[PDB]
Amino acid sequence: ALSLDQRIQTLAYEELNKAVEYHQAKAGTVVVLDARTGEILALVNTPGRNRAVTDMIEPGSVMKPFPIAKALDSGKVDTTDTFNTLPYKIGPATVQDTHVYPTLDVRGIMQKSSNVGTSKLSAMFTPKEMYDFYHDLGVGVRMHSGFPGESAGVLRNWRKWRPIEQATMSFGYGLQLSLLQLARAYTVLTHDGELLPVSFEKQAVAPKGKRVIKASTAKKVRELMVSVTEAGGSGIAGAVDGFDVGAKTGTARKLVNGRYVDYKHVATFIGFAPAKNPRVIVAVTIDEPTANGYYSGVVTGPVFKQVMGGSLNILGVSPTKPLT
Repeated sequence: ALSLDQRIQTLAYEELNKAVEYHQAKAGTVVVLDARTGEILALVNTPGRNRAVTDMIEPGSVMKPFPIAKALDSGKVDTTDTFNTLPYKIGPATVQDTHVYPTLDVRGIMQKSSNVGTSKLSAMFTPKEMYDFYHDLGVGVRMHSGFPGESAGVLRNWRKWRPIEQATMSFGYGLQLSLLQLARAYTVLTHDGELLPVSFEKQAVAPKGKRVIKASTAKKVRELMVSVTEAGGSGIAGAVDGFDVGAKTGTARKLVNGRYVDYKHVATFIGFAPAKNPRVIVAVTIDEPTANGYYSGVVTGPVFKQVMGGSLNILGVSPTKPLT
């Protein structure tokens, strides 16, 4: 009566182990969720504790879809609105992008995973509004998944923030989530704006979602996220032949390791497919890759690609375009 699919579990295990070996990494995790039920289809970690649930990270770029979603959901901005995306200062701190563009529209802000653009979208909202939104996504909240040692992550009280904290949170630093929490948050995008509960038991009753954004917003955001896995986006290494995939990739930071402090870079890739009508969310982390790549997409993209493609094949979902 587990919801896990042995074929997907085996696939995830094999692909994770391949990447951890190739990149000479310290650890890794893969989570596969049913995109419309929140059931866990696979959950694998390298040997030791259940890092998917026990270990929180500052997620980095994989958090960026959420402020964009909030901004669109509010009606304050449109996907065609253009922002100045030059580096800027908040007191002595600088917010800047990997690759600098003078302006981007909201589509471009998603496509390029712009720190500046994402932070300016967040900046249209008060600290309380942003906090309440992250809380509604489950940040800092117990999932009660049935696993012991389940991290709640960290969402600092907005009443204590600074303008720089709100900005960094929008691009995934200064809040913390486990990989399972991150996969769960993506159900807002896949399940037409409603956050699903997570479970490893086969469901008997349809889960009740909690509305966070409009279904129309979720649909638009999924469309925007496809650009991340096409030429010009950071997540091209995770593209899946025969499908459109909405995803994000980035370098996360791990500040806690079990019951001890840590400081490690973590390569991350999270996405869903088919993008228009998603069946699966696949989330991958690889801790401290030391070989054949540091850049997050190169390290975790291939795992995501193989696990997503394999999962869709296992579940019988037909490609939506011819294979290349």
